[PDB]
Parts: sequence; C-alpha cells; structure tokens
Amino acid sequence: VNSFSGYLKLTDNVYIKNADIVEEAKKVKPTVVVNAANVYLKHGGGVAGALNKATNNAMQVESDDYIATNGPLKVGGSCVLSGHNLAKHCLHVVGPNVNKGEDIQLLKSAYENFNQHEVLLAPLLSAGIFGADPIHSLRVCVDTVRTNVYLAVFDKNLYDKLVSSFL
Ligand SMILES: Cn1cc(C[C@@H](CO)Nc2ncnc3[nH]ccc23)cn1
Ligand SMILES: [Cl-]
Repeated sequence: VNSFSGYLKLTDNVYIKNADIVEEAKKVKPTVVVNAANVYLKHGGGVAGALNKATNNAMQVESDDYIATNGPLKVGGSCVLSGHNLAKHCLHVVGPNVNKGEDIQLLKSAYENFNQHEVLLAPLLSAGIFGADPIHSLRVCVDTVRTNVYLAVFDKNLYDKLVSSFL
C-alpha cells in the first residue's frame, strides 16, 4: 500500500492520472520522481523547467555540478540526484527528443531505467515538448516498465485521449 490516490489502473503495475507532477510530488513526497531531462541537465521547460522552478533552482545548481564532474548523459540514459523538496530522489531520464532528430527507438531504453526503482512518480517520456506521440510513449511504458509506475499526465484532454485509446 502507498499514498498515491485517484489513479486509474492500466495494468498490474502501471497507473495513470490527470495531474500536475509538481503538485503531485509536493503532496506525495515519493521516494522517486522522474524528470524528463536532457543530456545537459538544462531544466528549461516542460516537466524539467517546472520541477526545477519548484526547487527554487536548487535542482539546476546540483545538475550543473553533476555535469561539470561527469559530462553529459546519453540519450536513453539516466542519473539519480536529489529530489530536493519534492521527493527523496529525482531520477533524471533522457528520452529522445523528436524535435532534435533523435531515434524514437531509444524510448524503450529510456524506460528501462525505471526498472531500477520499486515505485516512481513519472511523466510520459518523450511526450510534450520532446515531440513524440504520447499514446506511443504510454504503450512503450506499459511494455517495458515492470516496477510500479504512477504516471502524471498534465493535459486533461490528452489524459482522456490516452485512457480511451488504451489497449
Ligand atoms: C499536451 N501536453 C503534453 C505534455 C507533456 C508532459 C510530459 O509527457 N508534460 C508534463 N507532464 C506532467 N506534469 C507536468 N508538469 C509540467 C509539465 C508536465 C504537456 N502538455
Ligand atoms: Cl512538456
């Protein structure tokens, strides 16, 4: 039993809700919140910009030190950093950005990072400003993640489309 509330159950392990991931994280304080990161951990917009703003830029400060030490992530890769005031940990995961010409096949590799964590609050990878089809992202999530994932979909219209079309 966990403290996630109001989610629709899609499969044994995948749940979904129309919610602002920032507000969800502040309420639940999950062990792991997933960020829709880029390889530079530059948290400018989309989910990343919103999470970082909610940390008063502490996420960006920590991320800049991470990059200075380790260099950029790989597309499809991840790193674990602090969750600041939002969660215990933040799993920064880089899905392919279609608006940069990146290989959508890397979406499965991106979701595989979730399997290293028993429970996560997460967005749909590569959706939104990353330019991929969110229906596809949900399908890859369900077919790749085996741990317990609570998906927050900000756009209510998109949420209804995702539920109604789910196979
Ligand atoms: C129509 N539309 C698609 C998306 C993409 C989605 C991630 O896939 N973004 C977010 N998801 C959850 N919480 C969030 N907070 C801030 C952004 C955000 C947003 N709008
Ligand atoms: Cl977005």
